[PDB]
Amino acid sequence: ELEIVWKNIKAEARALADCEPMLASFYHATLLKHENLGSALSYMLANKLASPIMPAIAIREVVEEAYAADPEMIASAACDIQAVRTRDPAVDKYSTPLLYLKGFHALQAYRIGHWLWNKGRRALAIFLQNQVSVSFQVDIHPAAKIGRGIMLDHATGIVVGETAVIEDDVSILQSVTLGGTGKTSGDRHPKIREGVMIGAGAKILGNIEVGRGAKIGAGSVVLQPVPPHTTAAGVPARIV
Amino acid sequence: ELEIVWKNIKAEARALADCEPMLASFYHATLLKHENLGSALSYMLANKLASPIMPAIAIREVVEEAYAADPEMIASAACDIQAVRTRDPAVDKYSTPLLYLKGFHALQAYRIGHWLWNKGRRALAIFLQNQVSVSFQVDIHPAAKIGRGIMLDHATGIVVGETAVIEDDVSILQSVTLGGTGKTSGDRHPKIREGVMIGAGAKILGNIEVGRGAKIGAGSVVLQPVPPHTTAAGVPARIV
Amino acid sequence: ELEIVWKNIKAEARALADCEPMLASFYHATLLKHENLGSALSYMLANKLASPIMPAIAIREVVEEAYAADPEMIASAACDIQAVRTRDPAVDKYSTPLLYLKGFHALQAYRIGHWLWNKGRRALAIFLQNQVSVSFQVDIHPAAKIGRGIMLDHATGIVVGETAVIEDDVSILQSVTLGGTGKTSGDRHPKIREGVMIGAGAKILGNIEVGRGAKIGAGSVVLQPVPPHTTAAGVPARIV
Amino acid sequence: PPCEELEIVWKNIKAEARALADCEPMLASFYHATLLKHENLGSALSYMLANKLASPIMPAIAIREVVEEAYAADPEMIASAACDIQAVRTRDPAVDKYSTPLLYLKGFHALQAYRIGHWLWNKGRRALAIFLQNQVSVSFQVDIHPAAKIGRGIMLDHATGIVVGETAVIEDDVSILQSVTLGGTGKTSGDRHPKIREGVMIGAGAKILGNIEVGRGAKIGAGSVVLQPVPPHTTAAGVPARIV
Amino acid sequence: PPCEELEIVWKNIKAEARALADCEPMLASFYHATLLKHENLGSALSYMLANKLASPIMPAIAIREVVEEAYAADPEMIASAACDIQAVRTRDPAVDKYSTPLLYLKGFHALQAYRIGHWLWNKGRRALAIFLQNQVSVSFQVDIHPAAKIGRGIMLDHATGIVVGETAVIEDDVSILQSVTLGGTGKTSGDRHPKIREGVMIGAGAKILGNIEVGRGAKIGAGSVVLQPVPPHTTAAGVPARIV
Amino acid sequence: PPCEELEIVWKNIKAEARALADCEPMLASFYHATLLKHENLGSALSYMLANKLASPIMPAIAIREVVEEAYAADPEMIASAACDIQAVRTRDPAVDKYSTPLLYLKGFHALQAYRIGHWLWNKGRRALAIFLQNQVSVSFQVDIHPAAKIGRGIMLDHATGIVVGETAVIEDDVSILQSVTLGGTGKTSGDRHPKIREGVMIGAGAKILGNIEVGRGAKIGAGSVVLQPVPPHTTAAGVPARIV
Ligand SMILES: CC(C)(COP(=O)(O)OP(=O)(O)OC[C@H]1O[C@@H](n2cnc3c(N)ncnc32)[C@H](O)[C@@H]1OP(=O)(O)O)[C@@H](O)C(=O)NCCC(=O)NCCS
Ligand SMILES: CC(C)(COP(=O)(O)OP(=O)(O)OC[C@H]1O[C@@H](n2cnc3c(N)ncnc32)[C@H](O)[C@@H]1OP(=O)(O)O)[C@@H](O)C(=O)NCCC(=O)NCCS
Ligand SMILES: CC(C)(COP(=O)(O)OP(=O)(O)OC[C@H]1O[C@@H](n2cnc3c(N)ncnc32)[C@H](O)[C@@H]1OP(=O)(O)O)[C@@H](O)C(=O)NCCC(=O)NCCS
Ligand SMILES: CC(C)(COP(=O)(O)OP(=O)(O)OC[C@H]1O[C@@H](n2cnc3c(N)ncnc32)[C@H](O)[C@@H]1OP(=O)(O)O)[C@@H](O)C(=O)NCCC(=O)NCCS
Ligand SMILES: CC(C)(COP(=O)(O)OP(=O)(O)OC[C@H]1O[C@@H](n2cnc3c(N)ncnc32)[C@H](O)[C@@H]1OP(=O)(O)O)[C@@H](O)C(=O)NCCC(=O)NCCS
Ligand SMILES: CC(C)(COP(=O)(O)OP(=O)(O)OC[C@H]1O[C@@H](n2cnc3c(N)ncnc32)[C@H](O)[C@@H]1OP(=O)(O)O)[C@@H](O)C(=O)NCCC(=O)NCCS
Repeated sequence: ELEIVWKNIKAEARALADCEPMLASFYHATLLKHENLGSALSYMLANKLASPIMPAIAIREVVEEAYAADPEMIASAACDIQAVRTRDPAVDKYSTPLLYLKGFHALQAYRIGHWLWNKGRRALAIFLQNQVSVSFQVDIHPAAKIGRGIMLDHATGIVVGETAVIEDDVSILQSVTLGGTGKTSGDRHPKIREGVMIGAGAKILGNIEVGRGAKIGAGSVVLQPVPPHTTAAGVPARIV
Repeated sequence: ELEIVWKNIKAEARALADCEPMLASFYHATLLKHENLGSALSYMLANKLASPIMPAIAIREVVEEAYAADPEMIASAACDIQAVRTRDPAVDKYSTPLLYLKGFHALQAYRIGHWLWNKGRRALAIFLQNQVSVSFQVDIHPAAKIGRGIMLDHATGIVVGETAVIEDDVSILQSVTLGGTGKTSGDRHPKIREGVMIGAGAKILGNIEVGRGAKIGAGSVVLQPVPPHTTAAGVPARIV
Repeated sequence: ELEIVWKNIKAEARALADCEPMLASFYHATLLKHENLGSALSYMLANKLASPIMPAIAIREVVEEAYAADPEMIASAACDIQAVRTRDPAVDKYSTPLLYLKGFHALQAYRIGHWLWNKGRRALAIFLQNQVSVSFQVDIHPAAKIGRGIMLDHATGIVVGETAVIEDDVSILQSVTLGGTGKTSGDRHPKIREGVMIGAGAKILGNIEVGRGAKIGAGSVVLQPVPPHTTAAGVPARIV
Repeated sequence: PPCEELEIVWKNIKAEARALADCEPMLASFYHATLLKHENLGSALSYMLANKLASPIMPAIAIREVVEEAYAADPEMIASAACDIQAVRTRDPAVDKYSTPLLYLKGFHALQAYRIGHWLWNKGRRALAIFLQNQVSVSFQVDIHPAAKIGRGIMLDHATGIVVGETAVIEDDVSILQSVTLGGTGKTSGDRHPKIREGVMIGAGAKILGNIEVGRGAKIGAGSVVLQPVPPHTTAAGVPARIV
Repeated sequence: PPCEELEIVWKNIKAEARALADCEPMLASFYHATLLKHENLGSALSYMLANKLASPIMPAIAIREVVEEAYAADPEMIASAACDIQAVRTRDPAVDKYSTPLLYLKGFHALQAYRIGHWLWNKGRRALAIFLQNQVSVSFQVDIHPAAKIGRGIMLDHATGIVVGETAVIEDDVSILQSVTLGGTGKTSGDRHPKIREGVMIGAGAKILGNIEVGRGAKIGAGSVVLQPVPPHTTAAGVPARIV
Repeated sequence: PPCEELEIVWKNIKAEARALADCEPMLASFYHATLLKHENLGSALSYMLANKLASPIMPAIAIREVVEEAYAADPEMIASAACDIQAVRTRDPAVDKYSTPLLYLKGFHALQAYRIGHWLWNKGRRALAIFLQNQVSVSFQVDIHPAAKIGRGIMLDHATGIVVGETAVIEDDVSILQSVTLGGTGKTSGDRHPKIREGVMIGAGAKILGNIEVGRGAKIGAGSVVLQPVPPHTTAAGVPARIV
């Protein structure tokens, strides 16, 4: 499931190097000279999170440290790759999210932040949170809880709050907010449940819920819970 | 029409250098020491698309190669400059889009991607597509088809799909999606027609159409076609 | 009020350095080795606005020049820090906006642009305007007029026009447009008044007004004025 | 001749590049961008100088324009470069490829950079010539005043420490090693620097001082301090140098 | 021995690092990233070489893989480095910390960079060895052909201008100063560079030319041009050098 | 005097800058940012050092604070710099503008960088002084231990290869060329480096070894190895040097 995603990635690379020599050595460094996904992702993230304050080479040690202490972060990433390839038809390659998709990079960055937050290294997770915000336009609070098989497609704009929850197999799109409402300190953010699909510009406020296999439509503002397998829409959101 | 836009640009530059000496040599390098627009644009794009993987100097050869094989990309750009200057009143100078406007830079980048896609160099057009996505927050699939006299104003957020079409003299604004809907592989993206104007946060889904001289209002979600010279609005969109 | 914000910032720093040694010398350079906020902000902005065309060290002289000729820009910034800390609960530290929040950085950048615009150095303010647009996804025209105690939370997407006005103690959020409407050259942009709160994706068009203690809801398009202490919503906006 | 070298050299570099790309994948794109995507030496050289001279003050993209202006105005600079490449290939036993100077050797780069600066100097663009001379000094540790007159088929391996003064002459086919100084006594102004004639070999650490001539085909011993003229086809060595 | 040095040195560097971090807050994160976050010298060395050899063509992250591959394949390179560090500490009176070579001294960096290039050269990855040799030349002003054979406990302070040819030998415990040339006469090909035996001290500016031997424990005077063999436990000085 | 030089020099640099900006548009903003936007030499010098010493570990913006702290604490460093500029202008026949040292010459930059490091060294901030010394070595190829005592009106053209040891003294108005070594014999510790008195001219490649004195107004021949004291107003040349 993993080793199988990787094998594919390596294959695509070999063929990609053969037909675009301007990026050959990019493909070779990022993919072809790694043994597994853990390696390629560490390399990729290090470059994506690089700054004057922390160069790639120092970030890589942190990502490797996280992946060593929680190997499942690599499995989650594999599922997030499988996801975007089947769900996005414009994506016709496993390598593509790993190489190029800022939603994917932002997502995996978040997991690093999540691991750091939970260990107690909060100061650094906040630096990383805002790094990803400026680099990739995705502002996920690392205290948030996010599962596997997730897709953030065209991700420019996404925001997700401290107490929020997203569960396996969700698909989000641009400008999607999983926000607060007004006043209620403590818990205050959505609990998006399995297999959901949120559309463009979808604001979704308060400590509510969106149950299984649902559908938020583009433009929607969602103040009221959505039951399993339903479909909400409009401003505010009401079932259709 | 072209030579006339350029002449203006050069003039503005001379006066800009004279009254802001901190940017004089910027103006001199970007504009004043070029003979024509082709040159200035190649320079400008090279810098805008620069990365560790491909520095300005290597990108410039690709843009020059494209402009040599299709000189009309330069004419399109001239019309996209004329456009933004007359349509945006905050823009009081021809040089401004060329120098500073990320919608303009993103647009011209797309044309390079479009030329590469069509020639068969898909691997590189995808790298460029996502480059522009991270650099400028505009995610235009290069297989899309876009015409001349276009304005992308304040462009932070724009997304446009593989099968989409935009035609001469359109004006788009921030957060505008020309997206898909749900399920229908093959053709699935809007055909925006001549002289249209799309407003802020305008989601527009499916393989529909928006005819001539139309008007999408800010916030609109557009599932249903709009006839020529009409005006849609709201969630969903209905004529007013 | 100021000296008190600073004292806090310095304290947080000392403790932050002690528990995250990877950023110690970052904290030390940005904060701990400054005497006051003016200094720390000059340092911070210089780094944030740095480009090949203008490195940090040359930008810092401009920011210092502005802060010398208008010391109140520092007081405004202090109030914008106090603001975000009390209003955002995820923010539990005074240092955080100064260090990390792109809405805050963008805001203070704008003030520099505003000072330059008003002095007559328009060419440079436009360079800075678009710098901030690409760096931080906030596109505030510098001719706009913005007061103190402002918060731009998760700011990815904000746009604000030439003739616009925002007054003390406002809170804006992502994707918020304070835009024009159609045709009316001269004055054409909102006058947001004291203590207002604008929500996610809130488009707000024309030379209208939003009076005191108001509330624009997420997703709202606002064509019609809002009286003091009201609350608007939906597409278009009508009181509730 | 120089113009025939233009093509024999480029031909060879291109071939080398294909084989290099196949055998070293980490550099494949480097070899492609610098060499394989170009159709002549001039285009590769401008590419290479631009990256090598790049700085925050003046980036590659901008330097390339300057370098290409100069090549258009005086394409003998490219033919000289061809001869300089040929010189390194045949004379330095450690260099077995034509590409090596062009890609790697700082002496070769400094040498071609001096050519751009000399062209600028004679066009009256002295402010820029001085900027580039000192850039070259810092980046490659070769210091050549742009008013110096230097010919072709020059080998500057391994160039670290070379200093060449304003009024020095170096003619075709000279080989200079590290730490050569072509300078003044300290006593005069105006014409005060040596005149090195052709085919001269100058050994490491040699200091040649004054407006003195070193005649064709002579050899200067490593470590020498040469204060008097050196006849043609002669070896001078010592501190100060005697004819040996 | 080398393997015991691996640990005695690292132990000391770590201690030094804690004290350095406390006393200089502007560098605290530098010391933390380079030294304190690592558990052995090898891991610190790869970190340090990667940053030092980094370029647009090949960034730190990528070089580290190469360096770590080489260390896995031949960990004696790390033990040599340990000895080289020890050498600098005990021999250069201006160096009072083990960390100083590792952090700062370009001679030490060039030396360990040559080791990576030599390993690559003997694996047949010559294109990359040449890229790195010339990188080292530009960044640190030391030029060592990767086919040279160099041992351990080598001090290259203060290394600017050192040139070492393809067929040179430098054995353990040699001390070389600035502007040393280990080169050819100009007359031969093939085996043509000096053989420096152990414990030899070579003074600044010395040129040692030809396939000649300098015997164990000898001393070469600054400024010397050595053309003839130098017996063990002997001092040679002059231009050309005589046994003094 | 030094303080009068502060103003006569700056006056001239500003004038030069206006004329340079007008005649070379590619550098106009460079000249504006470095020179025209400043009101005194100190402010320009800190600007220039900060860019020149910048690195990933420590960027311009941060170095400028350090440099400005030092200038506030001891403004004689700026007056020395003024004298050093004046020295280059009058003594190097190739330099015809006051701006040239400040903008371009690495010897001048290394020299002022040593001043910052020396100030740090005497304040007990040695970790940072060593970081900067070795930065200076790599960037400008001048190696000056920060404990060295160096005065003013010093010309270090064209500085590549200069090495100056911990216990060396160089007094006012000394002129040093490339590849000068002010070092030890190898035999002693503690006080072991030369004492160069004022107005001394040291020629290229000279090695001056031991705690020996070179007396005021003497001249050291290029290539020399000086092992014995040199009386005032005397010329020493040779390997080893004799009074000539
Ligand atoms: C709502 C959506 C998810 C499909 O849900 P569905 O369960 O198939 O619903 P249907 O398409 O059958 O639509 C049913 C009703 O809801 C309406 N509707 C559909 N999408 C809507 C939206 N975004 N907002 C408001 N109403 C909507 C339809 O017009 C129809 O109304 P009617 O019955 O009164 O005429 C889909 O329309 C959508 O919005 N997808 C978003 C994908 C996206 O974000 N794309 C961006 C491009 S990358
Ligand atoms: C719709 C728009 C394009 C103007 O169209 P128009 O053909 O002139 O329509 P009108 O202004 O006459 O408005 C007609 C009706 O539509 C409504 N309407 C206008 N804009 C609307 C919007 N964005 N959403 C929903 N309804 C809207 C009006 O309130 C009016 O309603 P009523 O007759 O029931 O009272 C304009 O209002 C708009 O939205 N422009 C967007 C520009 C933008 O994106 N600016 C961002 C700043 S950079
Ligand atoms: C509107 C808002 C500001 C609260 O205002 P309020 O004065 O407390 O109004 P209430 O919550 O009492 O809601 C009153 C009515 O307006 C409706 N309403 C609330 N928010 C709305 C929105 N964004 N759009 C449309 N209608 C909305 C409610 O459903 C209710 O309708 P009903 O009475 O017909 O059932 C709040 O709902 C909101 O939108 N906050 C935005 C915060 C944000 O942008 N968060 C992003 C996360 S960082
Ligand atoms: C001078 C040199 C070129 C040889 O020239 P040559 O004409 O072949 O001279 P010969 O070898 O016959 O030597 C002639 C005499 O000069 C002496 N001599 C040779 N080279 C000398 C030098 N560099 N300095 C001083 N004396 C030297 C010899 O000892 C001999 O003296 P003798 O007649 O008293 O025995 C060679 O010795 C040399 O200096 N090569 C420099 C190579 C170099 O700089 N670097 C390559 C390494 S990167
Ligand atoms: C050669 C050297 C190592 C000393 O070796 P030694 O065996 O102790 O020699 P001595 O000092 O006894 O000197 C012996 C003779 O050689 C001469 N001599 C010493 N060093 C010499 C040199 N470098 N060049 C020429 N002659 C030299 C002495 O004048 C003396 O001559 P004499 O017998 O006619 O009086 C030392 O002089 C030297 O050259 N050190 C180099 C240090 C250096 O390069 N740099 C450190 C600064 S970064
Ligand atoms: C030594 C020097 C400064 C001249 O000093 P001077 O007092 O004018 O000496 P003179 O020229 O009268 O020469 C005196 C004797 O010393 C010899 N001599 C001069 N310079 C010498 C040197 N560098 N090495 C060895 N011998 C030298 C002369 O051959 C002469 O010998 P003689 O009496 O047997 O004929 C000059 O020759 C010199 O070395 N200048 C260095 C310039 C430099 O390093 N670089 C500039 C280029 S970047």
